Amino acid sequence: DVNCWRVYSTGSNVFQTRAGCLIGAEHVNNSYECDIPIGAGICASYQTSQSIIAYTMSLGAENSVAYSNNSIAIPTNFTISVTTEILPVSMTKTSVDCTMYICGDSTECSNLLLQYGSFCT
Amino acid sequence: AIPTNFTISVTTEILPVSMTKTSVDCTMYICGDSTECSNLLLQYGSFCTQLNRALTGIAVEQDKNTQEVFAQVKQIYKTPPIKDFGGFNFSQILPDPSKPSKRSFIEDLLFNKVTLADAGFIKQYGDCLGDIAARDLICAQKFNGLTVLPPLLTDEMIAQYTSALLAGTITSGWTFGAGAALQIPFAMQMAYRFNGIGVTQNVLYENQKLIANQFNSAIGKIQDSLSSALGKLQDVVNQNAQALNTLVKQLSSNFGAISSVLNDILSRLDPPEAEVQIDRLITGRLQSLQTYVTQQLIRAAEIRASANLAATKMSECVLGQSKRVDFCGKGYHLMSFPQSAPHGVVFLHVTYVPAQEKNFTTAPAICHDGKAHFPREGVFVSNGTHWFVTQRNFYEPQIITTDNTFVSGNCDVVIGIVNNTVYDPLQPELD
Amino acid sequence: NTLVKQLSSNFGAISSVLNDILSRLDPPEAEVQIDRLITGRLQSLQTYVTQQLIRAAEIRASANLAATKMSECVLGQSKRVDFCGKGYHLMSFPQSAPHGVVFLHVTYVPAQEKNFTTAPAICHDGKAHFPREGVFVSNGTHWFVTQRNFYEPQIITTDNTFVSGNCDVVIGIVNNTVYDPLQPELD
Ligand SMILES: *[C@@H]1O[C@H](CO)[C@@H](O[C@@H]2O[C@H](CO)[C@@H](O)[C@H](O)[C@H]2NC(C)=O)[C@H](O)[C@H]1NC(C)=O
Ligand SMILES: *[C@@H]1O[C@H](CO)[C@@H](O[C@@H]2O[C@H](CO)[C@@H](O)[C@H](O)[C@H]2NC(C)=O)[C@H](O)[C@H]1NC(C)=O
Ligand SMILES: *[C@@H]1O[C@H](CO)[C@@H](O[C@@H]2O[C@H](CO)[C@@H](O)[C@H](O)[C@H]2NC(C)=O)[C@H](O)[C@H]1NC(C)=O
Ligand SMILES: *[C@@H]1O[C@H](CO)[C@@H](O[C@@H]2O[C@H](CO)[C@@H](O)[C@H](O)[C@H]2NC(C)=O)[C@H](O)[C@H]1NC(C)=O
Ligand SMILES: *[C@@H]1O[C@H](CO)[C@@H](O[C@@H]2O[C@H](CO)[C@@H](O)[C@H](O)[C@H]2NC(C)=O)[C@H](O)[C@H]1NC(C)=O
Ligand SMILES: *[C@@H]1O[C@H](CO)[C@@H](O[C@@H]2O[C@H](CO)[C@@H](O)[C@H](O)[C@H]2NC(C)=O)[C@H](O)[C@H]1NC(C)=O
Ligand SMILES: *[C@@H]1O[C@H](CO)[C@@H](O[C@@H]2O[C@H](CO)[C@@H](O)[C@H](O)[C@H]2NC(C)=O)[C@H](O)[C@H]1NC(C)=O
Ligand SMILES: *[C@@H]1O[C@H](CO)[C@@H](O[C@@H]2O[C@H](CO)[C@@H](O)[C@H](O)[C@H]2NC(C)=O)[C@H](O)[C@H]1NC(C)=O
Ligand SMILES: *[C@@H]1O[C@H](CO)[C@@H](O)[C@H](O)[C@H]1NC(C)=O
Ligand SMILES: *[C@@H]1O[C@H](CO)[C@@H](O)[C@H](O)[C@H]1NC(C)=O
Ligand SMILES: *[C@@H]1O[C@H](CO)[C@@H](O)[C@H](O)[C@H]1NC(C)=O
Ligand SMILES: *[C@@H]1O[C@H](CO)[C@@H](O)[C@H](O)[C@H]1NC(C)=O
Ligand SMILES: *[C@@H]1O[C@H](CO)[C@@H](O)[C@H](O)[C@H]1NC(C)=O
Repeated sequence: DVNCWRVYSTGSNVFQTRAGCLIGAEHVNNSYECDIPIGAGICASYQTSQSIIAYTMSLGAENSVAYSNNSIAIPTNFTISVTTEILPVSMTKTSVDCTMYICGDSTECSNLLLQYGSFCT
Repeated sequence: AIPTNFTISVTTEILPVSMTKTSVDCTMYICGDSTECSNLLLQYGSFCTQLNRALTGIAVEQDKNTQEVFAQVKQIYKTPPIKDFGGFNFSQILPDPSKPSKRSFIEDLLFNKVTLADAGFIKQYGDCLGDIAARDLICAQKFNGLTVLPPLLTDEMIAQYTSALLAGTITSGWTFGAGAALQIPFAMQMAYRFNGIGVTQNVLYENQKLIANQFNSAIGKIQDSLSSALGKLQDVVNQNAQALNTLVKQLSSNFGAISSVLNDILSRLDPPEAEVQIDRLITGRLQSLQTYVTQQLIRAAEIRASANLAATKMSECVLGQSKRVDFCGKGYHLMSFPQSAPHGVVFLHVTYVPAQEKNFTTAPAICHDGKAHFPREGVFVSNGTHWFVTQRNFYEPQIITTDNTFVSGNCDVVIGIVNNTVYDPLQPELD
Repeated sequence: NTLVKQLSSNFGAISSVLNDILSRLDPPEAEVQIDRLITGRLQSLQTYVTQQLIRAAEIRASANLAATKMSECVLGQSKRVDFCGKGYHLMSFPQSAPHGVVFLHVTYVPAQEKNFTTAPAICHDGKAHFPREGVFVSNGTHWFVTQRNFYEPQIITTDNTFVSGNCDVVIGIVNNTVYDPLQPELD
């Protein structure tokens, strides 16, 4: 919530993003894949002397299709590819002894807790 | 009953994909700027850490949802300069290269129908000092530790992703979803898709102008119905806003204490007697934060199911042609186009609808010479006096020949067989 | 482990240890402190159980998805796009993992593409010929019909196309000959 001062220290490398004022990072004109998300399209990384750099994330490579009204492209060879997919199916089963947790081995606490048995059930 | 004409229909489907990301400063909400309350609250630090862990899980999940729906392909295709698509006009859904935001006309219309609670994420301290505070609801939220975090992808990046998806589908059909995009003329792709609902290619090639005109008119109807709808996307905004404002309002509860104001208690009472009242207030305000976080978790689970559905629709309706009924609109699915909406996605489903039906008498088989003839891929019909074979979804009568049927058995077993002649188109040539 | 750590909270009592309270205080004065501790620890257990319920719902959705994948990718061949990997799905093999499953999806990927000129139909004798299940392509000088996903050129014959109408309506029709593989045999 600062437009670059309500900051702890000014230092240098003060850079303004729509996510806020960023202090302590050098801004570069490249566009890499996102390492650490900052927000509003801005990402950060630790690069090469080593320093924190802040950039605008790239979405991917740009290639234009050669479209015409009488032109087709047919594959001539194929590839057989094997890929993996991971899925969770189950989690740990747990049980709680309510009196053991709340009172330990205190008899008086158990006599007091007898008023809340419905909640443990 | 066989249809004789068709209809090309475009319908819309709206899906929520993400919700607002929020963070809480626990001490700011519970104690304000009271040092004594903070020293008392140091006994409950684990609960504030636990609440923030749950909220950060929700916040990263929102970006994962948006990535899974919109960022499937990593090639940013560009639409060709020459717009020769056989008479189909996609200008209304392709990006306008003159507006600041490179958004299509329909996306611009959609974005003006959902009103966000706050535009922008930089509200400075000097901007609301004095009167403006406690009147404006956002500043009232921010003076009590309740902040809204911005999403990772901007609107412009999502518009870029949708334009890449559109260019891929209209220049390469469905090939770009399985590997490299292979270009093909748009009418030949349309003929392929007609093959996929059981209609021969010649129907498309003969009726191409009518089909293109029907598509263009339907797109115009979509446009004219939007400039006149998005309740599923407005209620998400409303729910988040209402929850944050309810948290701000719950700060006036006593919870069984003398007052709900800490400064009033701290004057007029000494520490040993002020501690019990402060303790009541602390317990109440921790309970309020806990309730907020629980309901945020349940809502995030619902949004996550919706975003999984949106990703499945993007894969199966936009990157291919789906044969499962009613998944991609009403009618036989032809193709779909995505458009980005604030916190969501809109799908334009183009489907095929059978239009004008006529009545015919029909028969399972034909008995020619003690043989039973069955259609290869059609149905036997009669106009009253004569017998033809046609295709099920469009009426195109033809003469029954041997290159048109197949024989199996005699005529003594099939229940409703009829007597007719089969041409056999070789006898004239042999003579 | 968070449940174990939350046992050191006072919840507004003199101490978080029951034995410390029970010595130094008589039952009527120890009861109010014990009551504070009891309320706090019941709240902790309640929070744990609620978050366990929400997590179990998410795992249940994941397991339903895994069962659907097992049915449609391993016990059959799926035609829905991207459900069983990237590419045209051929088959899948399951492997068990601790608390989960791993799927090995074998798919088919088109590899090396070549450019051709194409046409919707062929005009032979005032008739329009369309491919039965292929596409018409040209290497530049000659015209063949092939299949869409693999390049295997063939001569256009009548047992290979089908006729519909004349040549006056189709937008991009071209002129070529259709073999008709019966005339040589009749002669
Ligand atoms: C930070 O403040 C600067 C200075 O006021 C803002 O820059 C202005 O933004 C408005 C918004 O459209 C423009 O009309 C002005 O021309 C800009 N002026 C200058 C000198 O740049 C800026 O918008 C603020 N930062 C953020 C992220 O909102
Ligand atoms: C089709 O692709 C395969 C590989 O995917 C080609 O086989 C390779 O051919 C090169 C030389 O041509 C060899 O050095 C490799 O060892 C071969 N690989 C394998 C796995 O055998 C094949 O030649 C291609 N066919 C055509 C017609 O292009
Ligand atoms: C099939 O349906 C289309 C409309 O869905 C018909 O085209 C219309 O024909 C009427 C007169 O016959 C014209 O007034 C309309 O302007 C036409 N609409 C369009 C979009 O061109 C077509 O005639 C029908 N064909 C048959 C054989 O019934
Ligand atoms: C495709 O559709 C667009 C929009 O429907 C057409 O552009 C309009 O054309 C009319 C004239 O018929 C003009 O009065 C409008 O102002 C145009 N609108 C825009 C936004 O340009 C366009 O002519 C259609 N055909 C082609 C080939 O683009
Ligand atoms: C059913 O279809 C038959 C075959 O097309 C129709 O007979 C044709 O009628 C037209 C119009 O009189 C003639 O020009 C053709 O020569 C006829 N063909 C034959 C083979 O006779 C017949 O009219 C139709 N019957 C009904 C009741 O509509
Ligand atoms: C279809 O044709 C067959 C024979 O071509 C007919 O079967 C004969 O019908 C006559 C008179 O109905 C009987 O006397 C014969 O005994 C039948 N069986 C033979 C000749 O094997 C059959 O009835 C015809 N179906 C009709 C007219 O609906
Ligand atoms: C297109 O294909 C035709 C038909 O295969 C090619 O013509 C053949 O060329 C080979 C090599 O010279 C000859 O052995 C055949 O006898 C030719 N067949 C005919 C029917 O002429 C032609 O070379 C190809 N054109 C291009 C530009 O690649
Ligand atoms: C395909 O063949 C048809 C006839 O076989 C051509 O149509 C004739 O073309 C000539 C010269 O272009 C005209 O003078 C005739 O009037 C056309 N119509 C007839 C004879 O009915 C057609 O042009 C050919 N297509 C080509 C060469 O691309
Ligand atoms: C980045 O680009 C801007 C404008 O294009 C330029 O003024 C600036 O110097 C560039 N920075 C670097 C490090 O090249
Ligand atoms: C088909 O015949 C039935 C029988 O009366 C009639 O009710 C129906 O309207 C007919 N359908 C058409 C399209 O003529
Ligand atoms: C249809 O019903 C009629 C009686 O209404 C009967 O004579 C005829 O055999 C039936 N046809 C079939 C195929 O069952
Ligand atoms: C097909 O032709 C276009 C037109 O220039 C070209 O850019 C593209 O590389 C060609 N594809 C192949 C596989 O040669
Ligand atoms: C393809 O475009 C050319 C002009 O570039 C045009 O002459 C030709 O008729 C078009 N073909 C079809 C099938 O529309």
